Amino acid sequence: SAIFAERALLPEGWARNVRFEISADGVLAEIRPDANADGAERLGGAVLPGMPNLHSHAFQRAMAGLAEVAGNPNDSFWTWRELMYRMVARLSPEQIEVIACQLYIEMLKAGYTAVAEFHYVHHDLDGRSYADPAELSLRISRAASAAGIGLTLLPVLYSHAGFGGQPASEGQRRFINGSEAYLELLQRLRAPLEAAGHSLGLCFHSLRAVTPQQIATVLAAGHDDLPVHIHIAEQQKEVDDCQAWSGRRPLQWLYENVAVDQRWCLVHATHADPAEVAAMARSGAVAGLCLSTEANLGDGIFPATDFLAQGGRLGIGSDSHVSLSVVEELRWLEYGQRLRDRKRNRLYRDDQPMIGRTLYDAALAGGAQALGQPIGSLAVGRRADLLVLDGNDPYLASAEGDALLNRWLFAGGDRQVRDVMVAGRWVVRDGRHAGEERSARAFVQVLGELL
Amino acid sequence: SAIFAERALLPEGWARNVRFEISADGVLAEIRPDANADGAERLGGAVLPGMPNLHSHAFQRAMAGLAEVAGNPNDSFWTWRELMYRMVARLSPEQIEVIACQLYIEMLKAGYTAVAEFHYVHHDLDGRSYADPAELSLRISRAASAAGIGLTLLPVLYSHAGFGGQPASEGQRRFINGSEAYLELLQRLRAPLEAAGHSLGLCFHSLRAVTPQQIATVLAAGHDDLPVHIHIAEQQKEVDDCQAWSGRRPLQWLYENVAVDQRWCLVHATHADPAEVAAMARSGAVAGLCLSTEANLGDGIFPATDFLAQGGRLGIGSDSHVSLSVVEELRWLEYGQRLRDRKRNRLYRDDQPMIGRTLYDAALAGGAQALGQPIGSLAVGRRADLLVLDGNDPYLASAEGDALLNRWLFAGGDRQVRDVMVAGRWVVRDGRHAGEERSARAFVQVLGELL
Ligand SMILES: N=CN[C@@H](CC(=O)O)C(=O)O
Ligand SMILES: N=CN[C@@H](CC(=O)O)C(=O)O
Ligand SMILES: [Hg+2]
Ligand SMILES: [Hg+2]
Ligand SMILES: [Hg+2]
Ligand SMILES: [Hg+2]
Ligand SMILES: [Hg+2]
Ligand SMILES: [Hg+2]
Ligand SMILES: [Zn+2]
Ligand SMILES: [Zn+2]
Repeated sequence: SAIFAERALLPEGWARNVRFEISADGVLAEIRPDANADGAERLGGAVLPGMPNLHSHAFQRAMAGLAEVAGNPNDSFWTWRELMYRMVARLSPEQIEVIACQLYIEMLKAGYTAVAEFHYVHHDLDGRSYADPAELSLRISRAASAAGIGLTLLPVLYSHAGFGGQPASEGQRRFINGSEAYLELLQRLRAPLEAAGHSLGLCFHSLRAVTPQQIATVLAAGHDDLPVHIHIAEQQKEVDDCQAWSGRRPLQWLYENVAVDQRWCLVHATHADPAEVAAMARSGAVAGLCLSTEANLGDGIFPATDFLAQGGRLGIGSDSHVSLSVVEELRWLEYGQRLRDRKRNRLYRDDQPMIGRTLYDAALAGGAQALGQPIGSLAVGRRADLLVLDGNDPYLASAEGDALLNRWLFAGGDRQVRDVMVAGRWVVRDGRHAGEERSARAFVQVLGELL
Repeated sequence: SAIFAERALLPEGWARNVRFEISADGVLAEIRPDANADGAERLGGAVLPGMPNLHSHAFQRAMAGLAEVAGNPNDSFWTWRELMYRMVARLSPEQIEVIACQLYIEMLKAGYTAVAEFHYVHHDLDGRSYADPAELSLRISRAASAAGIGLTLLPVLYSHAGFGGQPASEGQRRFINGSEAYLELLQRLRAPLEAAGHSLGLCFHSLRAVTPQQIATVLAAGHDDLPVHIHIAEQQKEVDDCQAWSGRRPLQWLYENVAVDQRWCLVHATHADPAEVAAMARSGAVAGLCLSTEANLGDGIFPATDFLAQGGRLGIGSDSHVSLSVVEELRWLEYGQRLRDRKRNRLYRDDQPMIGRTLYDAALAGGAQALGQPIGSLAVGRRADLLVLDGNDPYLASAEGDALLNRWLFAGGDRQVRDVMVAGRWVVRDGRHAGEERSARAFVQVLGELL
């Protein structure tokens, strides 16, 4: 197949009259700027690479917005987490699949073309395994396929309630595997994910949930071809407990004990001191920034300006899914730095003064790296994952190049995304998804069941 | 005419099956819950009072998002302001009217049903008065009428470049009036605004732009019934300069020298120290918080939790119009408090633990007070300004009462606003405004002329 764009953001920058040839397997096979359409499909607006979503817990969308009730004068991340635990205790395999389908459809409409599902709900209601231990992982994969979104599934190793190998709590019963069972599940998933065109990654929930011994064991188990994700340094309490148990801060500890490199996505990394920021940047690991969730949970503001200045790599994740908006995450990534510094125009490069373009370039690259997928740019030999903005929008139509990105990211919104393609397949057209009605009906029923 | 809502937010709380009778003048004549439809038009979702927007500079929407380019390593409010001055120097009366109409249509679609236009663009390109001195004020009124939005026009007294009566800069030439001309403008405006069903307020740009004698003179002129608005304490430099000229901070100074009370809207008030916060709350003045613009400009975070705890009244304004979203302003008012305190659930009342409802209640009340209009409440005698949320949305349909406000404000977005009524007239239906097409055509042409 082929498509033709009056305007498109290519790796070398904005181009005009670009004809893209797309192979039968959904890969960009030829890209010719300043070309004739030559039989290709007419696109309706500015074309951008699709945005990877590098961190998701799908089921949490079912409770999004419901935890905004003061139950204490100092409501915490930890009281939120207990409510989340109560939600997860109720979910059937069928409900998990329905929620994921709805969520991924909404992600696609926002311009997220691929997702890293940080998946820790493994077992049945009593913590006992399913007949097929991969049951819930397979539901996630089936949901991604139905929506048509790219997927890196990250089954999560979760074993403990806290540092020192503290026994798992009752509320964590559905998450729990030892190292051996986890490595089995991981190996078991390779074939079905591959058959669906999906990717896999290694994942430790956090330094609270797994022991140093388990990390060492898993990293030595021969899955060197996979990304590695972990929640780290999100909350001050984790920092304090790490110090108590190890004499180090969380990121400091990880870097001292593990060969962190480009395979790694460090989710949140919120409490990173200057030495930790520098170590992250040196290593080439990707900071997984989840701006809307971090604000919602009162985590704090990441030192993004310091990190970026030193060549840090980052991407964005919707995480608890209170927000599903590429616009919101990038806008408030920048705005948070502005509020902290009380200055404007914080996140730019030495070779790129445009804020919107800086943010988009950064999150594309980091997102692609964290997912371990051939995405994040419109280049020959990368997958045909793209967005088409509204060519009829007066702001976008009057803008050119990087100014168009500024209008969208800082003055516009989600509904400026009109059409979306993933793996060379049209999955959103005129803001609508072919499965949205069926999904909404199933989803509203599930929401009722969960009350 | 009559409308019927299965769910509606009334002054006493959520109600069911409410029949509204609206008189010919757009005033709520009868409201009764637990009623039958009886030929009244059945509405398509949850009904809320429309949200007043208490602070706007219409023309700024034309440059929204365009000032996101790093020029300096420490770009500031002041370098932004210079770019804004360059934009304003080019605007014709026709262009101003076109931008205002487009903006107001977008406000309506977002759920803003009335706007306070803090209007300081008065004169021609060379600073000379128009044949009718009120020309540009009239363009604003005409635009609000065309869009169908409620309007409190705040013509702005602007006379100086800084404290001490510093002569106006060349860049400020279009804004400038002495006290005599300003007081004449107010009188000229009374009849046409009344004829259009619009309101009027007194307005000082800031303590930088007018002198203490000018303030006293204007306040002694007998317009004792009008709202009084002022930008105050937005930036540190204003605080420092006020201290240098008066030995006080800006808010401290105002409260020491002027009888501030319930008529007043203090826009931004960002740099309010604890004594200043207390005096604001005691006075019953409305804090005009413009969250998206304050973040965009790097102003900082208002002490909203301290203010609210003391009975403070607030409303929201879109200001520079980088964002036109009731959702975004209320959401990030709360999230800003969460990021600062590193805690959740910050803005609630002793009698209302629901965060969304607290925010909505507050901004409705402060917004109505600040505009001086009989709005912000679905009660008999108040104007029929309302929005209808999407009853087909699965998140909203599965929720009830205050939980529905939480889903919308914290998990949803603008797209969930479907129908909007102002003065008993439908101005948005199923997300569409009748003037949108003509408006966008004219607006895109203006955007081209401004480049
Ligand atoms: N935002 C954090 N969420 C985490 C909580 C945790 O780290 O325990 C989670 O979903 O597992
Ligand atoms: N956000 C601030 N804007 C103000 C600037 C000022 O106070 O000089 C204004 O548009 O007049
Ligand atoms: Hg499904
Ligand atoms: Hg589905
Ligand atoms: Hg540790
Ligand atoms: Hg107009
Ligand atoms: Hg118009
Ligand atoms: Hg002063
Ligand atoms: Zn997470
Ligand atoms: Zn303003």
